[PDB]
Amino acid sequence: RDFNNLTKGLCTINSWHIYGKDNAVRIGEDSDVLVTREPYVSCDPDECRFYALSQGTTIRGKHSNGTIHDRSQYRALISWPLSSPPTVYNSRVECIGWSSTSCHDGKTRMSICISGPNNNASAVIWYNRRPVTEINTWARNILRTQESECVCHNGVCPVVFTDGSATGPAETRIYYFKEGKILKWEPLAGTAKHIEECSCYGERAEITCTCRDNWQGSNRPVIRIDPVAMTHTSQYICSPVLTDNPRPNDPTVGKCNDPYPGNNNNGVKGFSYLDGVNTWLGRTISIASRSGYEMLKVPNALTDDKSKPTQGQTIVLNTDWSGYSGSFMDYWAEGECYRACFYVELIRGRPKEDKVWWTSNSIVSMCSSTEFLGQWDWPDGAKIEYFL
Amino acid sequence: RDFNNLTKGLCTINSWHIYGKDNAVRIGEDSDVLVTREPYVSCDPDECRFYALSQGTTIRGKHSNGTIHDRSQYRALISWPLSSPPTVYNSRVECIGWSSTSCHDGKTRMSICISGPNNNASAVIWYNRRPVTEINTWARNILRTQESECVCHNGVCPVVFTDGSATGPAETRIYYFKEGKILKWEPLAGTAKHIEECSCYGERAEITCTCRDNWQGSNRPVIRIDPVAMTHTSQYICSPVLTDNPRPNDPTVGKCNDPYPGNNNNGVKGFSYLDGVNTWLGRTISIASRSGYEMLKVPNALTDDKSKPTQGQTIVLNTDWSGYSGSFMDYWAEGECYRACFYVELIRGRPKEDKVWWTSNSIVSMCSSTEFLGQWDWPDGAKIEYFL
Amino acid sequence: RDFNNLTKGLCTINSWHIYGKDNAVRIGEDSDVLVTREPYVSCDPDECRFYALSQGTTIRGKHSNGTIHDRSQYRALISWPLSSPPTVYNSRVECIGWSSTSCHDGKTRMSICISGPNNNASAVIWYNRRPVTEINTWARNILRTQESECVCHNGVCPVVFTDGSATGPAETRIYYFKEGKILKWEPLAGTAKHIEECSCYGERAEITCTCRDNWQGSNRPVIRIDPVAMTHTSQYICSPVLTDNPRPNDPTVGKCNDPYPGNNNNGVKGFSYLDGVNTWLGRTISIASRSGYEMLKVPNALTDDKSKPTQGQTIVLNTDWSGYSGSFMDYWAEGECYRACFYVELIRGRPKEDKVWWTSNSIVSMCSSTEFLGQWDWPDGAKIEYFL
Amino acid sequence: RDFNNLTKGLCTINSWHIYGKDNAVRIGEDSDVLVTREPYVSCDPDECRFYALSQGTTIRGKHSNGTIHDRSQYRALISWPLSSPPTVYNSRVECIGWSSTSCHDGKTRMSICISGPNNNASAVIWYNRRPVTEINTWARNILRTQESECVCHNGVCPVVFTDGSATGPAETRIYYFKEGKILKWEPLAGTAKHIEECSCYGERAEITCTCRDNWQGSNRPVIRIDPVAMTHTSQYICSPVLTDNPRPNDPTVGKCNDPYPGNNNNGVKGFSYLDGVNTWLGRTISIASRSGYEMLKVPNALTDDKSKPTQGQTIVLNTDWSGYSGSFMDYWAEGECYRACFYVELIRGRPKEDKVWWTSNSIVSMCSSTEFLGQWDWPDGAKIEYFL
Ligand SMILES: *[C@@H]1O[C@H](CO)[C@@H](O[C@@H]2O[C@H](CO)[C@@H](O[C@@H]3O[C@H](CO)[C@@H](O)[C@H](O[C@H]4O[C@H](CO)[C@@H](O)[C@H](O)[C@@H]4O[C@H]4O[C@H](CO)[C@@H](O)[C@H](O)[C@@H]4O[C@H]4O[C@H](CO)[C@@H](O)[C@H](O)[C@@H]4O)[C@@H]3O)[C@H](O)[C@H]2NC(C)=O)[C@H](O)[C@H]1NC(C)=O
Ligand SMILES: *[C@@H]1O[C@H](CO)[C@@H](O[C@@H]2O[C@H](CO)[C@@H](O[C@@H]3O[C@H](CO)[C@@H](O)[C@H](O[C@H]4O[C@H](CO)[C@@H](O)[C@H](O)[C@@H]4O[C@H]4O[C@H](CO)[C@@H](O)[C@H](O)[C@@H]4O[C@H]4O[C@H](CO)[C@@H](O)[C@H](O)[C@@H]4O)[C@@H]3O)[C@H](O)[C@H]2NC(C)=O)[C@H](O)[C@H]1NC(C)=O
Ligand SMILES: *[C@@H]1O[C@H](CO)[C@@H](O[C@@H]2O[C@H](CO)[C@@H](O[C@@H]3O[C@H](CO)[C@@H](O)[C@H](O[C@H]4O[C@H](CO)[C@@H](O)[C@H](O)[C@@H]4O[C@H]4O[C@H](CO)[C@@H](O)[C@H](O)[C@@H]4O[C@H]4O[C@H](CO)[C@@H](O)[C@H](O)[C@@H]4O)[C@@H]3O)[C@H](O)[C@H]2NC(C)=O)[C@H](O)[C@H]1NC(C)=O
Ligand SMILES: *[C@@H]1O[C@H](CO)[C@@H](O[C@@H]2O[C@H](CO)[C@@H](O[C@@H]3O[C@H](CO)[C@@H](O)[C@H](O[C@H]4O[C@H](CO)[C@@H](O)[C@H](O)[C@@H]4O[C@H]4O[C@H](CO)[C@@H](O)[C@H](O)[C@@H]4O[C@H]4O[C@H](CO)[C@@H](O)[C@H](O)[C@@H]4O)[C@@H]3O)[C@H](O)[C@H]2NC(C)=O)[C@H](O)[C@H]1NC(C)=O
Ligand SMILES: CC(=O)N[C@H]1[C@H]([C@H](O)[C@H](O)CO)OC(C(=O)O)=C[C@@H]1NC(=N)N
Ligand SMILES: CC(=O)N[C@H]1[C@H]([C@H](O)[C@H](O)CO)OC(C(=O)O)=C[C@@H]1NC(=N)N
Ligand SMILES: CC(=O)N[C@H]1[C@H]([C@H](O)[C@H](O)CO)OC(C(=O)O)=C[C@@H]1NC(=N)N
Ligand SMILES: CC(=O)N[C@H]1[C@H]([C@H](O)[C@H](O)CO)OC(C(=O)O)=C[C@@H]1NC(=N)N
Ligand SMILES: *[C@@H]1O[C@H](CO)[C@@H](O)[C@H](O)[C@H]1NC(C)=O
Ligand SMILES: *[C@@H]1O[C@H](CO)[C@@H](O)[C@H](O)[C@H]1NC(C)=O
Ligand SMILES: *[C@@H]1O[C@H](CO)[C@@H](O)[C@H](O)[C@H]1NC(C)=O
Ligand SMILES: *[C@@H]1O[C@H](CO)[C@@H](O)[C@H](O)[C@H]1NC(C)=O
Ligand SMILES: *[C@@H]1O[C@H](CO)[C@@H](O)[C@H](O)[C@H]1NC(C)=O
Ligand SMILES: *[C@@H]1O[C@H](CO)[C@@H](O)[C@H](O)[C@H]1NC(C)=O
Ligand SMILES: *[C@@H]1O[C@H](CO)[C@@H](O)[C@H](O)[C@H]1NC(C)=O
Ligand SMILES: *[C@@H]1O[C@H](CO)[C@@H](O)[C@H](O)[C@H]1NC(C)=O
Ligand SMILES: [Ca+2]
Ligand SMILES: [Ca+2]
Ligand SMILES: [Ca+2]
Ligand SMILES: [Ca+2]
Repeated sequence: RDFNNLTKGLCTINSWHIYGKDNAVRIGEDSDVLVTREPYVSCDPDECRFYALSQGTTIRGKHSNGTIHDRSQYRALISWPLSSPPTVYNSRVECIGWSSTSCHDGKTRMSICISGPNNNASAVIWYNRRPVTEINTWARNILRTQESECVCHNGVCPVVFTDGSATGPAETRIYYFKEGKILKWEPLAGTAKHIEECSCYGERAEITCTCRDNWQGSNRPVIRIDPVAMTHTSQYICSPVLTDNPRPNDPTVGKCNDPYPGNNNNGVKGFSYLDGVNTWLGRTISIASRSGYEMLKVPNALTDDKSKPTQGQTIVLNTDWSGYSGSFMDYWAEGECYRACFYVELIRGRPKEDKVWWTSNSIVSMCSSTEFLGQWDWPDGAKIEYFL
Repeated sequence: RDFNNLTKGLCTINSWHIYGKDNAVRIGEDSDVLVTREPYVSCDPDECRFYALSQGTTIRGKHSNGTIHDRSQYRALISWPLSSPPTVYNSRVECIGWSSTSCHDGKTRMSICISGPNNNASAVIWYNRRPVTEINTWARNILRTQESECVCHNGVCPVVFTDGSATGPAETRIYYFKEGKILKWEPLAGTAKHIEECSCYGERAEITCTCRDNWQGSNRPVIRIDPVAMTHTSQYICSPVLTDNPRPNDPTVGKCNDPYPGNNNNGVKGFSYLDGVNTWLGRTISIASRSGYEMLKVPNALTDDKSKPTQGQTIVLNTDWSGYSGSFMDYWAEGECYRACFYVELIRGRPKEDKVWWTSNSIVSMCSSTEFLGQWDWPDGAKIEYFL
Repeated sequence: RDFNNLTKGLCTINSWHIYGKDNAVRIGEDSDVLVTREPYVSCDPDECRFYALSQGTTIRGKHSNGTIHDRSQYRALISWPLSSPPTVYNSRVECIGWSSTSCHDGKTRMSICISGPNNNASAVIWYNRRPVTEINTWARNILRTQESECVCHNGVCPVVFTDGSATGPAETRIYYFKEGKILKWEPLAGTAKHIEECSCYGERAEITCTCRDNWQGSNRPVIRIDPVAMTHTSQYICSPVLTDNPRPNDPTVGKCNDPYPGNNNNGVKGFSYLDGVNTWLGRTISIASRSGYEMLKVPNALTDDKSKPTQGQTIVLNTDWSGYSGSFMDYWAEGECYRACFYVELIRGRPKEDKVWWTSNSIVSMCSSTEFLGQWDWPDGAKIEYFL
Repeated sequence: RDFNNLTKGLCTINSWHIYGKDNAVRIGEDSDVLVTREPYVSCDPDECRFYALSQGTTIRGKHSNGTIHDRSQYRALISWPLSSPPTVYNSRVECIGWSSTSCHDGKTRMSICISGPNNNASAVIWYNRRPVTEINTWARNILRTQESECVCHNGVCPVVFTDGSATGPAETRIYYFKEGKILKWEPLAGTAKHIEECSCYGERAEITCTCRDNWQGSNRPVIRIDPVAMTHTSQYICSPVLTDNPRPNDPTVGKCNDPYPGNNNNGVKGFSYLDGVNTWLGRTISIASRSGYEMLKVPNALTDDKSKPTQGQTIVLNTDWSGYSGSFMDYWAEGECYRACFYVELIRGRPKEDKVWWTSNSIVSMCSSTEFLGQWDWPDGAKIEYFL
């Protein structure tokens, strides 16, 4: 109908309830399930779907060998029904590429896929399932984007791109699209030193993204965007509760405008909901690998450099593999407020489980509840020995 | 369009005709069929679908090993087209959980799934395919529900929940939902001592549920609900024709307000249509196991403590496995009256057929006819030896 | 919209062109294709679909063993997209049964399935995908019907049923349904001695059915129905070109009101288009088995007891297996006349190819052309050796 | 709604971006993917789909043996969702045949399939998924058509057919269809000596087709059609940049009205966009086999007999297999101009890779961009050794 506007604030998050789980690897042991990674969830006004970057082969197929690799001509952004596994027969291809983002503006959906060699990549913006705009690499070093949904307000959908070094200063740009066309783009501003894979959500006409500083920060950079004025700023989450991975152990005081040192040249896509005392951070339990997953309520984490957890919820036990995580919300649900949601990618295979030659994942997603619900852990559930 | 109202009475049931049969296990021997249990049937104004609790694996898949277990993070309520098998590719996930119920109110469908650890479970109510309300465990002992469809009248859909001991007194509540929100809830009232897995239907603005007394009764408890006043009462079916399983042999006189003794701490979900002389009871033929299935016309079974069968129909021969059974009706069919229907779960595998390591089922469903139709038996049809 | 009326006459048939072919057995050698038999084609106002009686198992599945049998609790009438194979995932179940018919009346579709033991079978009439009417066996000896589409005119859809002996006089009835309800039924009238599996079509407010006299005729009985007056009559096709199978060799003069002797207690479902000089008969090439298939133009075959072919078209070579054949037309196609069509069931497996333990089929269908098109043969295409 | 009219001109082509890729062979190694060849892409006003000629078997199925053959009764024109593989379960059959074309006129789609023996073939024209017109062979020697989409203007859709010798003069006709009926047909006019498999596109009320001279030309014939006047003419592309295969090496000067000699009795379907200086030609890199694929900007290639490349883009490396290629455009996309697109068939198996007994393909498609995007190569991606 008309363009969606971010007119509501976030609901109070007292706990998280189970939303969707596909059990892809369990089912894929004996079904035609596509090998994937970098999944996410995104909603249309009438349906919410699972999304991911396919590797162009099934798990049981011989071409699954070598799927640990990130970029190839055989990947594609695919979407499929909520909680179903990504199968060959029920998956819909959005575009061809090894990095992506996608969001509905209220009228129709925009999907962006980046493909190419490392030094000659390009993004093609699709709108209403047709290619509309193309952007060539500007720093000639792996043009990349969010790997989770973008957000729109009155037709304008900002998207964060990064091109250049992953272990040094790079060139990040914020593009403001409307109906697939570029209205404007800015270079990154603020105090963030490195930006990659931003996880965004919107409320009260403002868009907040929690990204990944791959170069030096263990605390996460944040970009706040004003989609009306088409401007932005960046900083780091102040809290000592560090959320990247790998990372040092938590200190007693954090850093607001500088990366917290400890781990270099590595990280993981993550997210957070920054809403005053209604603030929740997600993170792997392990400080060394993508293992376990928990949510921690850290009041004023964004601005308080000494803030520590007041409540928490374990999503995946530390004995189980996790991976990327990002944010999404059903902006078309009924209600007085936006219910915060998130997904966790559960990676199986290489590099950790090297008895198999593939790398894939399943998905688990939760949304917030105003009740204080009991918790359960949500592992992938596949027994790797069954694949030998 | 508008909320459905239970304005009709039941059609005269002179016999039962075949409605749907999926042959899931036969087909699943060489197809990507999901392992399930606790199935049921539910109608929307334009289509009737099969429902069940998936185990998150196919029958032929290696993860089918251990599917005898009731609760895990890999189960989900799924629905699929009438008489098709529950396949990986044609199944739609309604919600994540190991216990459920679901019903259409005329405008849209409400689905409820309960998940969690035994002592920290929670129910999340979905309406129009979006989560709306959440309820945390109140007795911290396996919060559970119907495992068959609920029923609505002018927007109000009562649902019976039980939390607490399965072998002792528990806390049963009747929740009255409207558009996924809680209007009110009551503690169980009346003479029923234990309630579990209620099978409900509605007619002339009243909802009747035939449940399971797992603790001590071999006769079934009944809950009658008034969805307008939002009140209820309970008692037991008076008839000496006992319908739980396992159970003692039929006596000459039954009990109206007390459980009929004989078997303790066990049972099976079942149902009945209580309509004066137009009363039919369903039951396993075997008094010891979930074997065989028959329908018996027992006039005034609800109030006559000496009532015995006047007519009958064998659905499944005693040499064949049966299982859960419940009620449903197409409230949107044309006609002067509601045609009574029911389904029978046909369990294959463990614990009875222990040569295989899995437990699954197929479904058979019948609806009433005013004609006196000839009978046939409807077994699962799978030869277990084919799975070794 | 409104009920369809048979207001047109048949187009001139100068030859036949290929309409649909599913190659089910070829594809089913390595795909989840259901085992079937007794297929047919039927159109809705917006789509034409393939129909058949499933055996409730795939061809490669172990339960395919024994599918030569006609009646069991595992059969169901299924429909699927034109020219696709009947797969587990794309097939829609219309009803449960081992004998059927189905037709669209312009508003919605009626499907009838008969199930039961030989001496206690029953038909349940579905309309708009809901059961509406049920009919119990009247002669207690395999209640059976058309096995191809029925035809409607202004809401009235006659259907021919037969109950009783297949090798002696039986009780045939013509039921006139409207919206799934019985308006009236008649006992068979005219000179036909035995009727089974009628293949019907309609034109200019009259319905013609070419059936099978299993008892003694090698010439086919014909039933002409007036759907307005709801009356009918029957006779045999006069032509010496015999069309049942098995059958004696063609004589020089046929029989109009008596069965032509030669073969007893056997036959095959077939059809014909009887339209004065625009008359075409279909038949197996072999007089001994269901092998080969050809169409022969035999002017005035219905009334001329000496009529012989004036033109012909080979559909399946005598070295290839054929089987049942029946008529259907797209009554909703644009145009001044109804284009005659037909399908041929291509049976593979038992009893002829006994190296395999199953029996299944694929389908080929053609429609008429006013051009004189070149001919090609259309075999099943599967190599049985590939299934050992 | 209404018939589409070719009112726009072509967008400026500065480079090509990736549009769709199905990775059919990679996925088909362990999925129910149909064996195909002769693919193409065609758009409806609301969706663009992949099309191809099925061989009626899956790649892994035993019937894939011998699929190198061109014509059989088991082929069919099938369509499926963009970038998905052609699977047994998601493919839609358009018609039965071993040669085809198809296009949407704005209101509905016309599909044409030719089937038959070499000396008695026939084309049946389908419109709105119903057969409407039939044309019998005129030269009795493999009646054949485009093997890529046709184009319409105000309801009129010209289609080029060829019947007769492939190594000598043949009879080519241009049929002008409207709603599936023949308005008129012409014999080939102009200087082209042999025409086969025309690849067409339209702009500013004119339709241009780049075909294949199988008899003697290494330069391609071109047919320009005026769909309003229903007339046409033909010539050869003047440029010395030869685009058929096999072919001699490029000369310094080409031929405008004669075939350029060098290779006899062979070729490959190809295409070009002829638009003054905005002219791009596609061709295999290899002059000997269907290997590699590149696009070359050759200003005024159609009329300048000395024109040479000014820019280029490699699509498939010469070390990778290619095959047929053709044109298509989304005439229903928003915008001021028509964005040129094309597809490349990537043949795997026989005759080049003879370790397997089958022949199939996958598809890659690109559309033009006004940006100068970086290039990447797009191979099939399957490792043949995995099929042994
Ligand atoms: C029924 O359901 C309800 C709902 O779930 C259950 O109640 C919930 O129970 C939770 C578990 O106790 C409880 O969560 C905890 O809440 C406290 C705040 O009250 C929070 O501090 C906890 O978080 C710390 O502890 C966990 C381990 O338990 C750590 O993994 C987590 O990261 C937090 O500790 C780490 O970070 C802190 C901040 O920097 C450090 O101070 C601390 O030393 C520790 O640091 C180390 O570990 C880090 C991670 O490995 C590492 O990075 C760092 O470098 C150090 O090495 C936790 O969230 C819920 O609040 C509670 N919910 C409610 C409503 O009550 C109930 O029990 C269930 N019933 C039953 C029977 O189970
Ligand atoms: C063509 O089709 C028609 C339609 O189906 C056929 O006619 C039908 O035929 C049915 C079979 O005879 C007939 O059903 C029977 O009807 C009588 C009432 O008239 C009913 O009592 C029968 O039910 C008892 O018998 C069956 C065994 O046959 C038991 O399984 C059942 O539970 C009933 O008996 C048990 O419960 C009773 C009540 O307490 C006890 O009195 C009795 O002793 C017995 O108890 C033991 O068994 C129990 C179960 O194991 C156990 O719990 C208990 O503790 C004891 O150990 C049955 O329903 C239909 O009424 C009839 N329909 C019509 C319209 O006529 C026709 O025959 C078909 N034609 C052909 C050739 O087959
Ligand atoms: C390009 O395409 C066109 C279009 O197809 C081709 O032209 C067509 O060619 C057809 C083949 O010649 C031709 O069909 C024939 O037409 C004649 C009438 O003109 C018709 O009689 C033929 O039918 C008899 O013959 C076939 C065997 O060829 C039999 O199978 C068939 O049943 C008919 O014969 C049997 O029945 C008769 C009637 O009772 C008996 O008189 C006769 O003896 C025979 O009886 C025995 O066989 C029976 C079946 O086994 C058995 O029951 C009985 O008891 C006896 O044992 C046939 O239809 C088309 O008419 C013609 N079409 C046109 C428009 O011209 C053209 O050739 C193609 N080009 C090339 C190069 O192939
Ligand atoms: C990042 O991305 C951009 C965009 O892709 C990259 O820039 C592009 O780079 C391309 C590669 O250099 C460049 O394409 C070339 O452009 C020139 C015109 O400037 C064009 O002539 C080239 O085409 C010839 O060369 C290729 C081999 O490289 C041949 O395969 C091709 O057919 C052309 O040569 C043949 O035909 C000519 C005409 O007849 C003959 O003169 C010539 O001798 C040769 O003939 C032989 O080969 C034929 C084919 O086998 C055979 O039939 C014949 O008989 C003879 O045997 C080519 O298209 C793009 O123009 C350029 N794009 C832009 C916007 O700049 C950039 O490099 C990327 N960055 C990095 C680091 O890679
Ligand atoms: C464009 C690209 O390849 N992005 C990478 C990403 C990247 O390596 C880091 O952010 C550092 O630059 O890391 C990872 C990762 O698992 O850490 C997966 C992403 N894979 C894919 N998006 N395909
Ligand atoms: C919540 C739960 O696990 N319910 C159980 C149910 C339960 O054990 C009895 O009612 C006694 O409490 O029994 C059975 C059963 O087969 O008897 C299956 C149900 N399984 C599932 N709903 N998953
Ligand atoms: C109801 C029934 O079983 N009908 C039979 C039919 C029947 O045997 C003859 O007409 C003689 O009565 O023959 C055959 C047959 O192949 O000849 C298949 C049918 N199979 C099925 N409809 N399932
Ligand atoms: C009708 C027909 O069979 N056309 C052939 C085509 C033909 O051989 C040449 O154009 C010369 O006539 O060549 C080829 C080919 O790969 O070269 C495939 C086509 N295959 C199919 N369309 N099925
Ligand atoms: C969003 O706001 C604009 C005006 O700012 C309005 O045109 C549009 O309709 C609004 N969207 C919705 C969904 O109401
Ligand atoms: C996978 O590929 C590697 C590298 O090509 C090879 O060594 C290994 O054996 C392969 N594993 C399997 C299961 O094919
Ligand atoms: C149900 O009853 C209410 C009034 O009690 C009415 O608003 C509603 O439309 C009725 N439902 C239907 C389907 O007529
Ligand atoms: C199933 O699992 C059990 C317990 O882990 C094991 O003993 C058994 O061998 C397994 N059966 C199969 C067929 O894998
Ligand atoms: C069929 O005829 C009846 C009147 O005899 C009419 O009501 C109906 O609309 C007609 N059907 C169509 C499709 O026109
Ligand atoms: C099929 O079943 C028969 C009879 O039960 C048996 O003899 C035969 O061996 C079976 N064939 C196969 C392939 O299982
Ligand atoms: C195409 O042109 C004709 C008149 O020449 C017009 O009737 C038709 O509507 C036009 N098509 C569109 C899509 O506007
Ligand atoms: C394929 O068929 C040929 C010819 O019939 C035969 O020689 C060859 O062995 C077959 N190949 C396979 C893999 O079946
Ligand atoms: Ca980092
Ligand atoms: Ca009990
Ligand atoms: Ca006969
Ligand atoms: Ca050539």
